[PDB]
Formats: sequence, C-alpha cells, structure tokens
Amino acid sequence: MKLAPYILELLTSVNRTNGTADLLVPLLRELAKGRPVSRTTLAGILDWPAERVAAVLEQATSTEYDKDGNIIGYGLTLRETSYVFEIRLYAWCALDTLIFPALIGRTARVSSHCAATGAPVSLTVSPSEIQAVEPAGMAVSLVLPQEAADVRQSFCSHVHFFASVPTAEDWASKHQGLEGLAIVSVHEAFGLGQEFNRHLLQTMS
Repeated sequence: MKLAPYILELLTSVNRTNGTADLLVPLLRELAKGRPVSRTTLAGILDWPAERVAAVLEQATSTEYDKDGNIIGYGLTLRETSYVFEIRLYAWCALDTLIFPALIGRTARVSSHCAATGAPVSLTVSPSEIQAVEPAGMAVSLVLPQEAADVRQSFCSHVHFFASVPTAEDWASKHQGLEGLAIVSVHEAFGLGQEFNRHLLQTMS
C-alpha cells in the first residue's frame, strides 16, 4: 500500500493522546444527531471522568465550540463548510466524508465543488463502498499530516474533491509547496479511509 505513509501519519494524530481514539467514535456518533455535545454528556457516554475528557479535547486544537462551549465540530461539524454530509451536516475535508460513514454506521450523501474548477461533485458513501460517484472521474488531494500542527490548517484545508484526476494534477502542479501532496482517485481515497478505520478500531479499547 503506497498510501501507507498517509495512514500511518493519520493514525499518529490519534494514537498519541491515550484517549483520543476511544473518544472519536462516540463523539462523531453524537455529533451525527445534529446537536451540540457537552463535555459532561460525552463523559457519561464514555464512562470517563470529566478531567480525562477535557485532557483529550485540549490536544485537539481544531475542535469547534458553540456559544455555550458545547462541542459542535470535530471532523464532523454543525457549522457550514465546503463539504456537505447529509444523513444536513458538514465535514472538515474530503477524506473525512469518506471515513465517517463506517464509523457512525450510516450512509451519507456527500456533496461539494471541485477545488480547481468549481464544478458540482457528489457521491453516496456507505460503510462499505462509494456509489453514485458524479462525475465518475472524481479525485481527491492528500497531504501528509504534520505532527503537532493544527490539523484543520495543515491537513484538512488541503484535502479536496476534484472533478477529475487530470484537473487535480493540473491544480497540484501549482501547489508543490505542500508536504507530500498527492492526487488519487476517489475510489483510492475511500480505500485509504478503510485502512485507516481498520487500524483505528484495533487500537480502540
């Protein structure tokens, strides 16, 4: 798997803080209800002390909070982005939309616009496959996650959908200052997501 460096670095962003992996799925599953999630609700769901819940979250600097300090964004978010994820929620980046359905056990209708051209793109993402990929040649950009950097800025903001591989490569050609920038087909990107989830689940206690 020549996408192994991306999977390794993705999992690295999770495995480091002892609890992050075990907090992730429960949090996504809640956020998927479409409402803000309090630290005490989360703590109850995880059967953790609040101090532990707060520790893990403190490491996740990109976490989005509402006016009451309820969590509203952690990969999956209630606040509008370029990546629509209907089960109408939003995701931080293209790869998120490919990974989450398996983790939350739902099929999502995903839509966005090509980063290079603005053209509409959509697909349906289930826990096991992607279907109704429009356009058929849809592509995704990847960068290598940068350890300890803000994940939303260093990774998510560079991980897009494109109308086609050639269109994405043209775009990539003008952005070579990004670390480990790579263009893959959306089907390749989904497979990377599957590898990520398969490992993530093993590391969950």
